[PDB]
Amino acid sequence: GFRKMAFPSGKVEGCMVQVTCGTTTLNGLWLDDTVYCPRHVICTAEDMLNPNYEDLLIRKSNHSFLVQAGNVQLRVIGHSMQNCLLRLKVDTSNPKTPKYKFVRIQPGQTFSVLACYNGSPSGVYQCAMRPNHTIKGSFLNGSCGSVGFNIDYDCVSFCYMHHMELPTGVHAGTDLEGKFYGPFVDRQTQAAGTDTTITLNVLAWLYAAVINGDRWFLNRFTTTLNDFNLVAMKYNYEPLTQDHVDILGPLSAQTGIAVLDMCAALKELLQNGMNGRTILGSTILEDEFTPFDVVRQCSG
Amino acid sequence: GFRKMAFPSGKVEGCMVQVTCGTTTLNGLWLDDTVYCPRHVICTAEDMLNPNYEDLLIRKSNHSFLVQAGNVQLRVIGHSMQNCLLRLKVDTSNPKTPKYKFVRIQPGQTFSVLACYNGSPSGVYQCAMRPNHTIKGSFLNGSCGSVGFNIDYDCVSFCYMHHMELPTGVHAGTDLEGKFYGPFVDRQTAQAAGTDTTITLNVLAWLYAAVINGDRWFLNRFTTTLNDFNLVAMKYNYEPLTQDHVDILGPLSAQTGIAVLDMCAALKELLQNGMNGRTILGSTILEDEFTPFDVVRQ
Ligand SMILES: *[C@](O)(C(=O)NCc1ccccc1)[C@H](C[C@@H]1CCNC1=O)NC(=O)[C@H](CC(C)C)NC(=O)OCc1ccccc1
Ligand SMILES: [Cl-]
Ligand SMILES: [Cl-]
Repeated sequence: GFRKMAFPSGKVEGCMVQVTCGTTTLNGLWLDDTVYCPRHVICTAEDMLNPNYEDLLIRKSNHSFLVQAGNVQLRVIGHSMQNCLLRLKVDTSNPKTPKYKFVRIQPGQTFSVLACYNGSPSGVYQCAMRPNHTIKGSFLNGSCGSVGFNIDYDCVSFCYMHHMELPTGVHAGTDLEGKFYGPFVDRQTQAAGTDTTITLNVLAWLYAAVINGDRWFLNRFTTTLNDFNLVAMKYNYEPLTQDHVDILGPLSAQTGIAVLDMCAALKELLQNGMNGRTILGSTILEDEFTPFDVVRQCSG
Repeated sequence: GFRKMAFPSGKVEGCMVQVTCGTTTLNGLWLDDTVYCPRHVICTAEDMLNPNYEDLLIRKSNHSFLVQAGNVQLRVIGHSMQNCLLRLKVDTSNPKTPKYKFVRIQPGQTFSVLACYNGSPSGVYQCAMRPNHTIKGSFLNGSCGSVGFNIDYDCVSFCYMHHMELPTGVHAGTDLEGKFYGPFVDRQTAQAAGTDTTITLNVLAWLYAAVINGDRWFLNRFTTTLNDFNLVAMKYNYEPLTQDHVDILGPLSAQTGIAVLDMCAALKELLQNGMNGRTILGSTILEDEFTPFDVVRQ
């Protein structure tokens, strides 16, 4: 059937460390001879509301930072700031460093999160970047510096590092260049925009239904992308982009259903409703399975 | 902030290997100097409808089994069969072998699945052992020999090895002693499970979760006795709750200040009146694959 499934976490487990300033410990990512972690490890409680990160970092030295892999200290030999991350140079290249890249994902894309506490991995789950640049994650005190990732063959694409929980319970963080997703800032003040449904992934869900023989919702009509997007917005669905259309290409080819023809099917569902009928066993449309997920779980 | 979470899979990934016999390739589990895998790797399509496994295995040699750890061949130096599993002895010990044990899990309990293809880990997800001894997994051709596990500290407790997809799309397999969960058999036939039931203890745990994450519209001012709850539960194909189960829910009851039987009263109401279209923790339906431990652990 269809499960939310994460990528195997071993290659990322091999990169997790803890970074401590004073009594403040969060997680870091050790790749070759660099450790990446959220810059607010250098904050005290009283700096959190409006920290002056440049001045806080001037007061630090290499020997202010305790970096550990397990209980083994990793000596810090340089430190600098890159946007909202610290880059700590260490004197040991991580022998478990996988093939990796740093990627900045788009809203709607999914990734696996390895939730870690004190450098120790606790659990792994899949989540989607919401259109408002938050994730609906599962993060407790001590989770900061946990990362999100995807795996392509042997290569780990790191896409997320965790920094904060917003008042509504959703989560915000950065890419591995330290740039936040969305408008958020790493100070202890912030509201996410109203969220919307990830149209790309609903379309993927419809394609998945068709692949599995559930196709009552197809119709004989089509739409333009503009007409679809104008309707979608009235129902709090995200507008489709050209990238979304391209990403649906494989599923469209697999089923023979043009992307804009599936858009016409979805438009009719939005305007008329499900009327009690179901799709893949549910009255509600799923929006956190990507086209990649559908193809992986339908075809392998 | 509450998701289905799997255990980190690294300690298990380091044990996964590919096993080939004849034209059949599936996964095995390499612990110390032993590789475990489904015995139907020795079957030919014809054998499959009524395989006399002892007779088919005595006709194999050590050299019939090709075991590969990545790019490296492991030489098989012996083999035995234990229920529905083969135990292949190899000439190399796995240095990545974690501390581990073999456990037979009980219906209602959860575990993580590491789905593997050609000895290569592909995905990880959480599963419950259903009351009818199936699991609702995500398994394709090539997934046989994938394993399910839990982690306690740094000890991996292996509880599942994958063998079968039933016509209904659910899945069936064995423990790591090779004994099937459920009435299933490793012959190539269409098999049906007994009727399934809902795991009441897990639904209650998940309702306590919803109350910890702020959601509590389904609560009510009423209570019930344990037996009256079980009468209604059984009518709706829910498992009855034992006093042991009530005891297990204590900490969640303490944390939230909601007595277990008060939560039972809320569930009874949900069973009899439905959700009115509302949702709990985002779900339109009552989730039953979170245990009390799973909820507390997160
Ligand atoms: C499992 O044997 C496997 O993955 N084998 C490797 C392999 C390689 C290439 C092609 C096929 C298989 C397999 C796992 C199944 C397949 C699809 N999803 C799964 O989870 N298990 C089986 O094929 C069972 C083997 C028996 C001997 C245990 N057979 C099975 O599931 O049959 C179900 C069935 C349904 C209707 C009618 C007859 C049989
Ligand atoms: Cl049969
Ligand atoms: Cl009733």
